[PDB]
Amino acid sequence: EMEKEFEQIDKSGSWAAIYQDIRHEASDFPCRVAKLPKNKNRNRYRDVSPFDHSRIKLHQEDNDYINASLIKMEEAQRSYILTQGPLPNTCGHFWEMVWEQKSRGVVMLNRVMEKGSLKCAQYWPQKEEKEMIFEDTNLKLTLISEDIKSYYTVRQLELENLTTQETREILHFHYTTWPDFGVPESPASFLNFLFKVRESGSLSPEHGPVVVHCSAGIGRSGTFCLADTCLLLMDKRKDPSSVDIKKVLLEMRKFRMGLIQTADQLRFSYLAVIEGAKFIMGDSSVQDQWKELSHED
Ligand SMILES: O=P(O)(O)C(F)(F)c1ccc(CCCCc2ccc(C(F)(F)P(=O)(O)O)cc2)cc1
Repeated sequence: EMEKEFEQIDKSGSWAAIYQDIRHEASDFPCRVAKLPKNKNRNRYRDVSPFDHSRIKLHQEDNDYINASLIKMEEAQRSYILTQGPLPNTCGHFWEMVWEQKSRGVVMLNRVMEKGSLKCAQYWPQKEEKEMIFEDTNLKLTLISEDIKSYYTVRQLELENLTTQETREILHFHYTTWPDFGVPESPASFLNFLFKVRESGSLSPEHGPVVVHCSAGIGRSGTFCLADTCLLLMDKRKDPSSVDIKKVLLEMRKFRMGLIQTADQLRFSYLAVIEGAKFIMGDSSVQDQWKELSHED
């Protein structure tokens, strides 16, 4: 069973060794476009770039580049777009991507300001009477409402293509207490949040891929997507213990570099998937238990 393996690794203190094996076996593909001198100011970090083969292209004749990758999980039957936290000059690009890809939801796992340094730009309106307009991409964003919780906030936003005047409702899921290179507080808090995104219907195949991002778009976002995909797999092959988390992660890194940034986030991923498995195979009360333990109120 999954628990026995998790316990064996914990006992021998091998999480750092497993994580290191992952970095060494991980795919390596070119990122030429990301490295073009003209795209230098479109990347938040120097050594974090989307692979050329899976990068998301903007539908604009000028510069189609944005630091975002399309993670397509064939067997699990789900796609996610992982991107960095928008910079002061790429907020228009960010929303242009949401529109063109037809995304229904956006998942933010970092904070605009963490420990002083600006870890991300304020790309969505904080007050309803203050809509935002992105002149470069000709888009309008309005805060329709928001439900604030102890560790996460869900916002309803209206995105409008000012060119065609078409309107779309975007759901914003902001996890506010997940530190850089850190982990969520308990599997219950994480899963409670993950299931909030699921039930909203934002991850449905009827919509474009959900856009997920943290600061660099690989650590926290990698953890969120790995857990979701694994819970998806062990509900599909109805033989959960066959799902090899390490292999799933390596499959994901084929689409974007450095997913999961610490040995501890890897361990958490196992903890979250194991705890989440309870639901996937029977228990229809553990969800309330998670909401209970999460202390979202
Ligand atoms: O000479 P200097 O020291 O100034 C420097 F240039 F070498 C220099 C270059 C690059 C970096 C930052 C590298 C990316 C960090 C990053 C990765 C992951 C996460 C996250 F894991 F946290 P995530 O959850 O947002 O993905 C956040 C940030 C630092 C310093």
